[PDB]
Amino acid sequence: GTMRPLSVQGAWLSETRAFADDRGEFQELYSARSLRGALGYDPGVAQVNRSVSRRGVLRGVHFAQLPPSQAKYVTCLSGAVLDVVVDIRTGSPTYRAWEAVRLDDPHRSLYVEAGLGHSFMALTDDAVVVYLTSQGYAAGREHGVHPLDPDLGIAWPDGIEPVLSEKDRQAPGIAEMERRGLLPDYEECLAFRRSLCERG
Amino acid sequence: GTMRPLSVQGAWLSETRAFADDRGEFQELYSARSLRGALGYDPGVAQVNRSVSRRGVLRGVHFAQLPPSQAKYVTCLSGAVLDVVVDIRTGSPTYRAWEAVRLDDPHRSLYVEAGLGHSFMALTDDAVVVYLTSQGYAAGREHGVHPLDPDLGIAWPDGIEPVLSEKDRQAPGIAEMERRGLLPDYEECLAFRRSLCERG
Ligand SMILES: [Ca+2]
Ligand SMILES: [Ca+2]
Repeated sequence: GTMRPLSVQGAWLSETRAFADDRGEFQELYSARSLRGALGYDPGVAQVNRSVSRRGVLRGVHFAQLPPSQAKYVTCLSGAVLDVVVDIRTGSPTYRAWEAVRLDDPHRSLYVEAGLGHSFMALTDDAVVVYLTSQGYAAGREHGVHPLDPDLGIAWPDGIEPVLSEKDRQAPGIAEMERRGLLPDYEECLAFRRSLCERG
Repeated sequence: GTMRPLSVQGAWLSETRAFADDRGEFQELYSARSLRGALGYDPGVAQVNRSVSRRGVLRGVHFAQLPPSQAKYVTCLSGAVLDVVVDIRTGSPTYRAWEAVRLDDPHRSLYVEAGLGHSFMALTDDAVVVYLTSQGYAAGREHGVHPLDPDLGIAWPDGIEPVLSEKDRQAPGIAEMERRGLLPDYEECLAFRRSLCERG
């Protein structure tokens, strides 16, 4: 199994191996040892969440306030979603950049470190996503940026009408969140990553 | 969400809540905070494994050598399995007892602490089980007892022919493992549980 960086620093793609035989398959979907080798730290699992989404449901762009924010390891267990990581970190060389990854097989997982924005859209009806998070979900620490903001310009799938929740529909754009001081700061994100590597 | 003990000390049933709306559902499938409240410790997640099994495939009865053995939080994400926890602990008041739980919905999960034996049979073709484990899988520390041993007398489902791997077919019975000193000791299991509660 491999874990390699994506184009936004802090996002990683994990490709995991299937051992198959006549009885079915075994897969190591998540390995703390593999993550510590790639990242320098074990993110820990405080919560595992599962979300079932109707086709075209767009969940995002969400992030937890830093610190400690939430790091996420995301896998689509059935069906397919288009996952988009967004660099919401002010002062980042790639601030406002995004990258889309198709998660359409259980052997591909996305790791998003603390301080990045995460989103996905369900490409199939009732797509199931599981995600491990380093910190428990807390509504009070949870923030959102509108996923269709033209200031981000995410290329959501052609031909699928997005379905947003009330909360995601009324979410501010990135430029509003920026000037209100509600986005993470890139140097604070880097220092947090270094702190995790030093724990002990 | 609730987490309550089963009939074998060390096995627990977790029932988790679904928040459903027109867009799908959100579920908190695993909560370290909930586990620490029930158990006195956070087991930690070293690995998440996923197994797909043909109908009638019987995986088990498996256990990792104590210590540190492996604690397992098991959920059937799709289809149905019959999970059987076995009290393999010599000196236990319930040594050789077992309990079957039908895992046929993603909102029910079984927690098996370090030192118990775990098994399941797939009731549907291609049933998918995910499980979180406190320690990484290591073949050298992994042991097995034959799941059809009449000395355990597990009531596997009526009308389904069991399909075992070569390794599970050639697995010894519980009485052989006992006299060869390959089963966990109940007082060692209890002392290990107390050690986890004292860590810090
Ligand atoms: Ca697929
Ligand atoms: Ca069901």
